[PDB]
Amino acid sequence: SGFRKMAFPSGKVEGCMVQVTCGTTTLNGLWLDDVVYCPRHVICTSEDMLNPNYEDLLIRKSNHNFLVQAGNVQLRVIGHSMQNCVLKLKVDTANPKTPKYKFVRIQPGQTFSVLACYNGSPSGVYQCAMRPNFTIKGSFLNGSCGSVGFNIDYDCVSFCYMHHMELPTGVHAGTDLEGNFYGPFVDRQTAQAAGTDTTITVNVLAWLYAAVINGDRWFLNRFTTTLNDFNLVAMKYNYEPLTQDHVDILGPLSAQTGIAVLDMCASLKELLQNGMNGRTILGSALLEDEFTPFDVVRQCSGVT
Amino acid sequence: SGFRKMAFPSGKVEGCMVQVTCGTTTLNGLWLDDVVYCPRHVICTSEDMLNPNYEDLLIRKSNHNFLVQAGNVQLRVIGHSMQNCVLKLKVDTANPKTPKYKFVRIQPGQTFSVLACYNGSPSGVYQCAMRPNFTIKGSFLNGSCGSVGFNIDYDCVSFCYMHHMELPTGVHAGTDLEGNFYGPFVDRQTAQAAGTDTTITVNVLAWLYAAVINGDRWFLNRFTTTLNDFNLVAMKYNYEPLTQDHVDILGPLSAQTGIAVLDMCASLKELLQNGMNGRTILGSALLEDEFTPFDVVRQCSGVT
Ligand SMILES: O=C(Nc1nncn1-c1ccccc1)[C@@H]1COc2ccc(Cl)cc21
Ligand SMILES: O=C(Nc1nncn1-c1ccccc1)[C@@H]1COc2ccc(Cl)cc21
Repeated sequence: SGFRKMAFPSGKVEGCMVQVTCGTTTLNGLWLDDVVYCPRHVICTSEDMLNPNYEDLLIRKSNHNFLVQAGNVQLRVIGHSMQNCVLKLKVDTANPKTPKYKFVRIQPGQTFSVLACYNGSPSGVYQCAMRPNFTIKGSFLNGSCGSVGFNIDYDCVSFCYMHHMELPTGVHAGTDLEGNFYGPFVDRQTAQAAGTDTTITVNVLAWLYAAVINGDRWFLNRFTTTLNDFNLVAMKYNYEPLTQDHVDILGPLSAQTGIAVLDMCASLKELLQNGMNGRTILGSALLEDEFTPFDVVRQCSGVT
Repeated sequence: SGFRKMAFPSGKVEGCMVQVTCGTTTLNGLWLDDVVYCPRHVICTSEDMLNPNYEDLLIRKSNHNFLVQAGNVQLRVIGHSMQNCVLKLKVDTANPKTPKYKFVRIQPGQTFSVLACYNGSPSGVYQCAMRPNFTIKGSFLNGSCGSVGFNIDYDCVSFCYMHHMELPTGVHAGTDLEGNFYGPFVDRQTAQAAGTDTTITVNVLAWLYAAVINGDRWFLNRFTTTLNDFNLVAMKYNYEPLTQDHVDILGPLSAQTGIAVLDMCASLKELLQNGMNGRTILGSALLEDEFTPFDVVRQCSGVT
């Protein structure tokens, strides 16, 4: 037992990280087959970022202006194209370490691992969730752009995120691997404010089930509630509305613990109204919302 | 910016994970060069665990009774020996993916990454700290034994921990890579209670410096304190005593932020006495103690 914020093993993604340099700007790229994917803002100078016209800036660039380095070896660029906010650099060598992969666009509330990189080299790995305001709360310094978010299904890596920027508020924004930003964010150095960061209710419930599976049961109460009554309390506390789909998703956790989803909702309702009273749940003094029901089942079963 | 509980990239350690089976027991092994390291309790039946005599149980085992599998290929065992609580299985093939490595024995308060494995396959990676009572608060299910804790210095992996067991209290115990347990624990299914789990004070301070570097400054106060006055408060709150060595270690963080260590100690003193008052620091409602000053500097500088 024990419950930890766990990331997927990162080896498969480490084998794909490369350094992309254009002019004086250096960031990370993801090398899959004979294509290197990187944020398009690699072609900008800090002076361009204020109001960049990427199509115009790109006309000034040729295959030889994009320097791609994997380890200490230089890859030859034989083509370049812009797809939304990402650049695809066709190289002459297929990545020999290319894992089985997919490009997916995740929904808010979904979690993923981030392999934070600098100059194409891995720095660390941590677990994130796509917030309901389409930002992530990462750990990203200057040069981390191009680091990716991913999930693993046995041996297939699903790439879901590519890091592009930090907003003035310190939160992070980026795209899926087709270059489309999550949320209303643009790759421009301009006033961009995030919307309300609500709590991912279904994930809090999944984490409450993980706590009961791990022996932390103090919060379990004698009450029950309805989806409508629960959602009235949830909206008041900036919690996402809970749907019958979320109740269904929690089904296996409800089955394993013998605690009906609506009973767990009433326990959570009392936690919101009464607070934690100086107590902890799985060593946390706040309600954790960055474990999906799938992450909870996965960790408590030992999927490899 | 942003501050996350970050583990080291795990690829280098994934390339070393193997499955070791003896009789009906299957656990994980670490394959470095032509040696596979695993917990010695692999030779026990659940019935033996109550009071095992490892030297006697080992006499009944031969090289061919230890089945080592790396991926889907079987390694040939040409020798076996017991070193403290670990078995070293000499195989006929050196691990081609052996990274540069060291075996280190860490001190309490030190952090490390865990690559949780099942049947020699990686399940996930998370960040731990060796508690001052020599336990770890991991996420380990049956079969996770043999999973290792490690740190990375550029390209050299320092293996510091091998998982062996869970105590009745749900906390975890294990050895360094020479088979010596951290703490007073024995690899036996017997009543083993951990001592006081105190907070790692120097790590809390390092995390308070990480918060100031990341903009969370609400807790900074107008006061200062002395090591003796601070330690009187710290002992009352089950915090580890702070030494001049810890003040020295925090030196670079103090230099970067312009906040003297003793001023940060007075801020922490007030947090202990007055509480958080419903507030958060780096999104946490409790004081985090599982980032060393080195982890803070590393994350805030982007070491790869
Ligand atoms: O945000 C950016 N990079 C970054 N990535 N993670 C954190 N930060 C960062 C670190 C420190 C301070 C500020 C930001 C770059 C710089 O300014 C822009 C403007 C637009 C874009 Cl698309 C990208 C960027
Ligand atoms: O603790 C053990 N394994 C394990 N590793 N992580 C968590 N657990 C675990 C999971 C569920 C329940 C209880 C334990 C084994 C089983 O019992 C013993 C007795 C002695 C030793 Cl040295 C090892 C073990």
